Amino acid sequence: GSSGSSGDTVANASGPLMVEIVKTPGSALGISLTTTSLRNKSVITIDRIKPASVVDRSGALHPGDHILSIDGTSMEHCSLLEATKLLASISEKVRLEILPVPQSQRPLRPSSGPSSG
Repeated sequence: GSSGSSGDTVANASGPLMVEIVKTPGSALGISLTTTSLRNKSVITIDRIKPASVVDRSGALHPGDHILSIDGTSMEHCSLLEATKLLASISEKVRLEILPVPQSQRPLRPSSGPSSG
């Protein structure tokens, strides 16, 4: 009579936003992150994206977004090196968990308009 707890191992799917990006197989896009301070701890964010890339051409990530997690990696006690390593360790789609920001608050939103490129 000990241990147990049979329900779910962390499951919300409401707070953080999963910004997936269908990149090339074993290929690097060019995502640049930039960590900063606050008061007691720091936070990993996005510095800038690469031009003519899957993230830029698609418009998934953006400079300034607050990354909450990546591929199941909490961005509460991580660094720039660790985070950058996660983006490189991708098979096809990058599991980037970003906070609901005004710049991006949808995994698959419509894109209408004459020009787009």
